[PDB]
Amino acid sequence: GSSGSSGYIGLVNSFAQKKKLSVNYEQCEPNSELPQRFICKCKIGQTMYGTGSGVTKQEAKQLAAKEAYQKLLKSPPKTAGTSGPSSG
Repeated sequence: GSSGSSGYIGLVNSFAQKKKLSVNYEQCEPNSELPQRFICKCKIGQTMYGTGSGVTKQEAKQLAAKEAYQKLLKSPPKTAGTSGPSSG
């Protein structure tokens, strides 16, 4: 394959869960009748991270993540701090 053994498309999905975050995918259609292109915006906790756009929803939603990923690596979720014997 290419662009990673699996890709970022999934990175986010697993990323959010790890950071007990909330990932959402909004689907908005282009006012203009044609052409017809699906769009999916990835929002993490009511926050705009990435936005994918393609001929099909899937293709869109997918890419969306790719953007959300890099966005995290640059600007992660400002957290206070984790601490506890629950796990070490």
